[PDB]
Amino acid sequence: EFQVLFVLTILTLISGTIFYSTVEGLRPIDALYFSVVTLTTVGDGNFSPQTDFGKIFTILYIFIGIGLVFGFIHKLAVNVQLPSILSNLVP
Amino acid sequence: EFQVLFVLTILTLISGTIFYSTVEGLRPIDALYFSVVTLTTVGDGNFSPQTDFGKIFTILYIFIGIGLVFGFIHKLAVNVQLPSILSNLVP
Amino acid sequence: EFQVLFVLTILTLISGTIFYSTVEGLRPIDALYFSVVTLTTVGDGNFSPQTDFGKIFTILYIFIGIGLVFGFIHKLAVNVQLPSILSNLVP
Amino acid sequence: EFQVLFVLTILTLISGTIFYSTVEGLRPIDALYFSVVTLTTVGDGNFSPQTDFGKIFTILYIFIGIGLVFGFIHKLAVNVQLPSILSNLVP
Ligand code: NA
Ligand code: NA
Ligand code: NA
Ligand code: NA
Ligand code: NA
Ligand code: NA
Repeated sequence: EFQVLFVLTILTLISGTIFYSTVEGLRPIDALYFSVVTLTTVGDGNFSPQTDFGKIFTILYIFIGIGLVFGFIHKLAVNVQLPSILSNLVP
Repeated sequence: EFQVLFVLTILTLISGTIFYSTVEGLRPIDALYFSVVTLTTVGDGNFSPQTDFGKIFTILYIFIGIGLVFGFIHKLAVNVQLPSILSNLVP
Repeated sequence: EFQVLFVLTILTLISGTIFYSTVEGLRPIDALYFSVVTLTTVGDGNFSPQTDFGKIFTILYIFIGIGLVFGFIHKLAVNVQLPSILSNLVP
Repeated sequence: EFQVLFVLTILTLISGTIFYSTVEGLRPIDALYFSVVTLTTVGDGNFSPQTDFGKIFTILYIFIGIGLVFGFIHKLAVNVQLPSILSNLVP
């Protein structure tokens, strides 16, 4: 259940990082940052894709990735955080 | 169910793209990018509407579009992704 | 139900617009834009509060406003949009 | 219930503020602003981490903090706002 969504999102973040460092010429660490702030809908205030290929990629990358990247956070906050921090409140 | 929300959001993204390329003078591919990052609440870190008409349009475009654009992602992640990737885990 | 949340969010957006045009020196139409992109979590890619008073105001303005501003969109998309566009699909 | 999530998020915002003022060289009030706009997914349109350590920290800080920071807003809008403003509508 939780170990499946953990890999589905890693494959999704590794896909983004490979695309932006290649088409947009960004350093790998930067392309993983832009990819993460997008699927989480935080967004980057300094960089926006400057190629026609990047603009179209980001649009389709949002509608596909936000469903699962946000689907893992829901499982990562209710499977691991809730019970662990909850079962912690027993003195 | 899912084929209805697919067209409701396309009509909503085509509406945005036509407005920003005309009032703000943006190239069409850019206006579709700004329109997508808004309804998904990602946001663009380089461009903000520079006309009084664009500022008011974006405000009303957010409160109307975010309800359905996010209503399709919910259906696109539970109707197509969940069962397909789930039914995939059968060896 | 829906007419109550409609005024709760207007009072919340009118509060933001009055604060940023005064403390940050923004034109009123700009302060209403920055206030809307914040409570909806879209965010503005050109302006960030440049006064210590504005930085603290925005933080507390997010945790209080996002609960209701997003609580109206939920009602505005299920009370008015769902049944209207749904009852529309009857030929 | 609500007093537990109130401290879990303060510890989470105090963690962010200490990291960005130190690694990125930001003034404390600025690091608390960047930390708040991130966990709420608003995002800052002027600053993005400029060190390799900051870029990696922000990525892991998003996936851990957004689950609880958004889990408190849900409780802060349904435990305190709903009944208070609702019980207010009795003349
Ligand atoms: Na969001
Ligand atoms: Na954002
Ligand atoms: Na943003
Ligand atoms: Na700039
Ligand atoms: Na957002
Ligand atoms: Na900028």
